[PDB]
Amino acid sequence: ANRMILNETAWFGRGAVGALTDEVKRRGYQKALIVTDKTLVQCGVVAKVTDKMDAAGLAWAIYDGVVPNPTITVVKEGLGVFQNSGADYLIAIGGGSPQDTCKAIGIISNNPEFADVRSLEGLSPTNKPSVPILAIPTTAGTAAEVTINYVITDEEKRRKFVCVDPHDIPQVAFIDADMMDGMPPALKAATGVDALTHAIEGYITRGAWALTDALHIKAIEIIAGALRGSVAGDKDAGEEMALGQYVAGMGISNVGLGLVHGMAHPLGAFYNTPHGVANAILLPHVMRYNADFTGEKYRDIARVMGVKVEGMSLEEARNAAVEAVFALNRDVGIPPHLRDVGVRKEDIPALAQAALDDVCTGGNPREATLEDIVELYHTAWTS
Amino acid sequence: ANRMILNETAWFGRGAVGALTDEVKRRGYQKALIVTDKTLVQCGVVAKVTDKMDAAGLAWAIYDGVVPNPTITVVKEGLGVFQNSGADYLIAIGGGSPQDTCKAIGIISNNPEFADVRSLEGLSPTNKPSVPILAIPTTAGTAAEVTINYVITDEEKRRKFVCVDPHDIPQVAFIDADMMDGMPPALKAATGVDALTHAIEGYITRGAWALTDALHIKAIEIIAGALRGSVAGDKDAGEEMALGQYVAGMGISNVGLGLVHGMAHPLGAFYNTPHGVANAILLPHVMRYNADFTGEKYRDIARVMGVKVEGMSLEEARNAAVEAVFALNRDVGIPPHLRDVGVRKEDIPALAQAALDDVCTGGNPREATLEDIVELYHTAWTSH
Ligand SMILES: NC(=O)c1ccc[n+]([C@@H]2O[C@H](COP(=O)([O-])OP(=O)(O)OC[C@H]3O[C@@H](n4cnc5c(N)ncnc54)[C@H](O)[C@@H]3O)[C@@H](O)[C@H]2O)c1
Ligand SMILES: NC(=O)c1ccc[n+]([C@@H]2O[C@H](COP(=O)([O-])OP(=O)(O)OC[C@H]3O[C@@H](n4cnc5c(N)ncnc54)[C@H](O)[C@@H]3O)[C@@H](O)[C@H]2O)c1
Ligand SMILES: [Fe+3]
Ligand SMILES: [Fe+3]
Repeated sequence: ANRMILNETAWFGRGAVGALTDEVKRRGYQKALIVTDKTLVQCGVVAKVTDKMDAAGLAWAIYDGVVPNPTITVVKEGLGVFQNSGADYLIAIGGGSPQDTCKAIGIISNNPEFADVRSLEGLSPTNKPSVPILAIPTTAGTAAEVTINYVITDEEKRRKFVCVDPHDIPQVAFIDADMMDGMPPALKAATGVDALTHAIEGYITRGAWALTDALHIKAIEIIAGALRGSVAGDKDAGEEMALGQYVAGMGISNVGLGLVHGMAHPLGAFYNTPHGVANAILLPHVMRYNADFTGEKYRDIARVMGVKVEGMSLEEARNAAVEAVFALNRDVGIPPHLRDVGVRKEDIPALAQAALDDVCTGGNPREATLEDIVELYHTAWTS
Repeated sequence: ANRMILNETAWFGRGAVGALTDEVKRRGYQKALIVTDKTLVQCGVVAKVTDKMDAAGLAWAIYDGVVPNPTITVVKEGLGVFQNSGADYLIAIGGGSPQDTCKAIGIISNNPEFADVRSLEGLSPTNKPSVPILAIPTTAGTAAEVTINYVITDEEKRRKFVCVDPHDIPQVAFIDADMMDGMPPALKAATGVDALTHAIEGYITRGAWALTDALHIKAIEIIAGALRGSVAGDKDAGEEMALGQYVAGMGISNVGLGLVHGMAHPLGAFYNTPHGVANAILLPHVMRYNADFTGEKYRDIARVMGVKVEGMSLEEARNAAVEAVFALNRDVGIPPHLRDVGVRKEDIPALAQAALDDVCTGGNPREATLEDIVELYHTAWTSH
């Protein structure tokens, strides 16, 4: 049988964070720790929430110590701030980095033997649900509000590790494009292609089945339709991206991903490469590698990305799907090669061994060898 | 903004009930009350679950008093059994009637001021979540496992009332076609067109938006593709129907339905008409009534039901969608007329007023008058 974990409650649309104070009052929670980053405080995005909480008389404290590719240090520090705050629930405001940090804090707070953080890697055998989490994404996006995953960086071991735990699922998600509009174009582009990567990898993952296929192909259609418009600053395209990125995530932790995420994680660990940029550069090269192991699915991908697939052979349609992703990457300004973003050619064997051992790689529809992953890094590294 | 309430955890596929014992152990629950009906005991469907619970050493008691179109009396009886069982959680085994009874028991147990049951109608002002519910559907189906609704019959007032409450959402749903295979063909057919009705009414409902449109149009495609095979006893078609009926429910309480459910409820209240059969007979007639107020959506319905809509006018595509539903009803043996299931012509004005006031009717894309609903009942009743 196939398991689906989803948010029991989610609010969608501009103004969705307007539902938060009523959700808190109905659940009887007394005090939030807001888990976020310094940028979202400074840009006034956190105030969009705390102004409503103040008006409603709801107490909060803040941890804004999250940094991109959050580390064991960031988690332990946040846990300390949570313990001292007296908070009884968590509000995650931000992209994947604050949402994942918030998941780690909420899990460890109710499962304190996991305070080393490393021991959470894999299918975390936690006895207790997380401290309740209300999740508010500000990127479009990681879908961290709806997955059972969180990704922590072990700086000492120079690796990203994935923690997979039904106990971390947020109680309520608020998917509000008002919270996302401040993303600079380059961040809309990067997080948008991360969302497309979730949807494409989830569509073709080894565990794919009818329900996740339906969700993923819809998310591909929405994201391919909206991303150029959103990067260009269109408000309605931004709301479409907010939905598309969430739908993309409804499959991620339920069926899995593949070698794009597998190969992106080591770049984040080695260089602190933004997750979305790493995925975007790798995506079309890994799609080419996987093409002949995906049955009819690249014809579907090409079709919903606006390719006229009628009369194409399956091999032509597969090529067309890859070219449609190359074209989207060029149009939204993703750097074309890994060498552009400071990846070192001599690190490729170490990156390739890290990618081969990454949990995401196991979902890849083609069984990757060390040599295959080395060649893929080389293909993505330079013209 | 649009709210979606869904199951936090759901298991899908043949053998999904195999996940139940590990779910109970993980949540630390001590003793189940199983809420079900006598048919499911007799046919050995309940034993498919209790044998697994017995094997895993999990304690259970049973209330098997549920009847179709469950009454206030059935809710109070089941509540008494729950109170005296020492159970700390609920397992709903059955179609909409057991799943709705189970929601009522679970809500009233943690909100004991609603023991009169009538006080739950509408947006139930409950303060506490239901006793935790693990939902196992045996029809395909009402999708009661994933909605926040439950429908109770007030025998004294001869009416069905809808209770709407986020507090009633089951914690886990187990959607297992092994639990559904034993439905008689006529019940597969009726519950299957009820599922199609949820998907079609949900697709065209006034509150429809992008996410529910995507889910509903997929559910229509799955159900239209699978229902003939499932009724005929095809194993894979049965598994497809188990998924399609669930997806068809992901909008029932999230966006709403319309006049098919609005007109079906009074038939249940007046005659004890099976919910599925009532909806199946009404569906194509109400679709015809609604057609010109549904934008492009019947072209989408016609397309996923196998109609070649290329070069069709919008009205040709609408007529083809309606014809495809009439054809499916004939093809799985739904009775053609309300007269065939004992609906009385002289009751139509009373049925029409009840339908006009039904909560479901508010979602209908065409604004229905009493006179419109009287005429629709006549169209669905007549052998002409
Ligand atoms: N299943 C999961 O939980 C999951 C899935 C995908 C990725 N991830 C993880 O998520 C992380 C990446 O998250 P991300 O891509 O959302 O970025 P992020 O959270 O790392 O943020 C990137 C930068 O964008 C800024 N930013 C975010 N929202 C902004 C806004 N609205 N306006 C202005 N600036 C804004 C942040 O302050 C930060 O400087 C990685 O660690 C990745 O591994 C986890
Ligand atoms: N959102 C909701 O909660 C929701 C949605 C739609 C309908 N409903 C309600 O659900 C009820 C109808 O439920 P239903 O259509 O599933 O039917 P049901 O539960 O009323 O059952 C109908 C008959 O089928 C039998 N049966 C069920 N499963 C069987 C199986 N596997 N094998 C053999 N016999 C089986 C039952 O014993 C009964 O005799 C109505 O009261 C309706 O209002 C509620
Ligand atoms: Fe990602
Ligand atoms: Fe129904």
